[PDB]
Amino acid sequence: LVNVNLTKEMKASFIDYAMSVIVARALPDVRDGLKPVHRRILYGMNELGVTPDKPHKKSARITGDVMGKYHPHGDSSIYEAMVRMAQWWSYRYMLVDGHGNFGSMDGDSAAAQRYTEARMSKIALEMLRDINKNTVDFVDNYDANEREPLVLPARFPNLLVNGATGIAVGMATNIPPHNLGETIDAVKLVMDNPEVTTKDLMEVLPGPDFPTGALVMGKSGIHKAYETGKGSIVLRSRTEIETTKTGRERIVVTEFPYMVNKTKVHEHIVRLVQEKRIEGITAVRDESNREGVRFVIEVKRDASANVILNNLFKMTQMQTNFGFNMLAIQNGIPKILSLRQILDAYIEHQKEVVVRRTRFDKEKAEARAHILEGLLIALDHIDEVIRIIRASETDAEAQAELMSKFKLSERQSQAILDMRLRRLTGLERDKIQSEYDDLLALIADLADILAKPERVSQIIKDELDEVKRKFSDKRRTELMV
Amino acid sequence: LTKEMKASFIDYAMSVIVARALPDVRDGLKPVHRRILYGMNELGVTPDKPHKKSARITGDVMGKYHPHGDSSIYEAMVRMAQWWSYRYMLVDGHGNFGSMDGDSAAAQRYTEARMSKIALEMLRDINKNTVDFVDNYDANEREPLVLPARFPNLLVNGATGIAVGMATNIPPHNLGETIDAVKLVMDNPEVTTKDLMEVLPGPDFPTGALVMGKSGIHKAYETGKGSIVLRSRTEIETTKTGRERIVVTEFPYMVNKTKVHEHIVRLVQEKRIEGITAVRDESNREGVRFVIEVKRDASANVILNNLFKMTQMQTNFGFNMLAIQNGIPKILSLRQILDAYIEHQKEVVVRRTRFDKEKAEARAHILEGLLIALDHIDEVIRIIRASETDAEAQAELMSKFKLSERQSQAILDMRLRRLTGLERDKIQSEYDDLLALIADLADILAKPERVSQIIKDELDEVKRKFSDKRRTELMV
Repeated sequence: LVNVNLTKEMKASFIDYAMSVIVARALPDVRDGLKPVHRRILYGMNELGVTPDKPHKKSARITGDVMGKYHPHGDSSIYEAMVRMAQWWSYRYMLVDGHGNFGSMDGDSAAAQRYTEARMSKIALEMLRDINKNTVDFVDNYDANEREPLVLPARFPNLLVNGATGIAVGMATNIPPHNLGETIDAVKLVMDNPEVTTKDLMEVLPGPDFPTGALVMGKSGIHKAYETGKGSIVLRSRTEIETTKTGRERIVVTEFPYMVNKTKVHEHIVRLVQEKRIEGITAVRDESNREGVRFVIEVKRDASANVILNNLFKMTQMQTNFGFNMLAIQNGIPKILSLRQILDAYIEHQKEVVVRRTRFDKEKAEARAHILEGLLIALDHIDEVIRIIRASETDAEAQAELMSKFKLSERQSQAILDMRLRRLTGLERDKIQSEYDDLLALIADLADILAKPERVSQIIKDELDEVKRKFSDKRRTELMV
Repeated sequence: LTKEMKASFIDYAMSVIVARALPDVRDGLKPVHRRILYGMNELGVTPDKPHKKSARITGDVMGKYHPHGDSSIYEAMVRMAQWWSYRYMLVDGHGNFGSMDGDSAAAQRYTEARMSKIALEMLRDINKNTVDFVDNYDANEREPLVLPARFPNLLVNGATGIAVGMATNIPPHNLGETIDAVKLVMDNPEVTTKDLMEVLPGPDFPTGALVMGKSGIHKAYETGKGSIVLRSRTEIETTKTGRERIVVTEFPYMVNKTKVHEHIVRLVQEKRIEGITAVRDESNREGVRFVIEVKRDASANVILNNLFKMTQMQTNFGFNMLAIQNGIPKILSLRQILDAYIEHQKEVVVRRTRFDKEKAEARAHILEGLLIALDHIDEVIRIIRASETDAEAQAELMSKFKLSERQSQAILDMRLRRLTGLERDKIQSEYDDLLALIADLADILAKPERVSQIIKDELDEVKRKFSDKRRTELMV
């Protein structure tokens, strides 16, 4: 069978086994927290240029395209994450704009692979634009040729606020979600104020949010989990007693906390009927739910319906003991972070992002500056260089005489030599001079941004406010003590 | 639990390593490339017909197996078209493939290829039950895990692995030198490493370099570990105005000219020797003309040693030289490649002999029935006239003479054209011919050296057909 005798290669293959199973499935990353397959989806959708501006497209074709541009990995988790980042209700924020059959929230994952027709959302335009941006190393695949980026850089801790699902690999962890607006607020307060305290930002930060809209009670678990990320908290559904025209009372729920089925709990209600461990209950009904979710339990008189609500949030699954585990990974090794340290690593990432983008733009401007330096030096002593080309013979003689007379490089001399008559009007000569000084002003501006670091902070805050303007984030949940 | 996690670790690590790391000792052929050649043989279309321009081949490949990308399968196609990287030859093709330049041929199906000349005799004897098979995951077609060989391509094309635990460098060699090594180990089970130095003067390249060391080569062929020098060719000639002109044709392996030239431009332009503005490195479609001209008041050899310190015109090329067989990796030396290929060809030839005995003795049993039929005929005819059923006729023939069911029914398969006497003598003649060939194969099976003689026969076949010299000029 095995007959493998060398324990050393067993240990080495076992370390690669463990770390590769880590790297494969979902991890608390530095910059996106995502699966690498998510990164694959995003980078393929970007570099194919499939915008939401353009119309919809059959997406299983795109799935096979990305699968063929990448490794021959299995289709299952691919199509799973394809659905998951198109599910509007599960992830708090919108990524993939599907068009087909999914199942709403009640245990029917419709998997119509033929009908896989979709687009994306407009938030990847805020997520990543690294076309020219020297940011991230690449790994090569098909006989080691074609790029794949290591990480997903951004200007945005959105995926902090999204939430994570990486549990069964080694030890368990997740990321519970918040909303974005007060996140922007507390972040900018740390930006302009690098020496703030936790609880004063808890004054800025409400509870961990949920897309359905949850009733939150208690803050001791909030105190523990904003610090150390461990503990379960209690969650209740928006549930009311309503009187009829007859005086009969009605238990009316609006939503539920996270990871709840209507139908499994409904079967559990029918159990509780036939289990004969709860009384009073008459009608278990649910209709018209697509204009708005409306599930109604209706109970006879002389029953103490609020005590029955107490019995619901004691024994039924309507009560939620929602636990946290945010056990981080920063450059491979597992860690654990406070809410400050997350944003700190975000800050220094934005530092490196804007610095490297500015240096790429710097080298753009420097190269074009050397171009226009050569142009203006050609404009200096024109007829002498006319005599030069009327005299000399070769590339070597021309470059030697131009370097002796004007101290320029070879490419500069040849770009001089590539000047035609139709770029010899004094109009375009002074337009060269004008755009030359424009780029000089841009170089000086970027050097001034290199002088002081806080301009980066200010521009980040500006475009955070732009995103919060285009993406107003009202609340949906409710916190109590 | 954790033992089952260790089992998953072991089995999945074996899956990844046997998938995309080093291939078997028995072939030296990675299973991607193995299935490329197997499906291209099972295209059936000869290289004589003009080689095709289609992704239909690779579509049947991906129907045979689902990878994590068929673009990687096309990368395997193209890397086996890299004659400048992997030696002679595995692709009869026409399309864009570039050179060792930094070339990106995005035209995937637009290239042409089909079977190659070495592949033809390289993968015969499929019709002789030589190699075992396994079923795919698709439960519809089969595939072989190993291949039959007509040379150890282990030595012909090297290895450039990846570090799943560690990568592996294996250098290429020469055709006829490998043939002479096979003949040497065949004639003597008592060879030495100096014998290997004789029949292999050194590993070679499709491009050429210089390997100055000797004991590194010695430790390479003995220990399996060591690094060598790969050096560019240097030619010092005289400019008409007095400049020590340097001509370069050879290079270290896996070294593009482009980025090396760019770093040479950088090293010039970092407050060093700047008067060498002479880099005439072009016209490389006839060969390699990598020519610089050293400036005046400067010797060429100092700049040569400085670019050797730049590790691109002289490079410490290491070797890991590992292998996979019997599910285990192995540190390599010779008499391992050698004896493995020998006993593999022994397996192939002897199993071919057994299959040919199967066909020959089946046909001999047929012609037994034929001649015993053609002995006495008309009495059989008249007793058939005393019957009305082929089952009755079969029982009649079993009463008449000793036959098989197949023999009886084949004797029933006789029209009136079968009723002559000259064809009796013809069947008897081929019957004695077939008995003589069966006795020949039995005597060959009672001969160990005859197998080696058949190996010599196929070696002389491919030696009359092809040979190659040491293009890689190596001084030590």
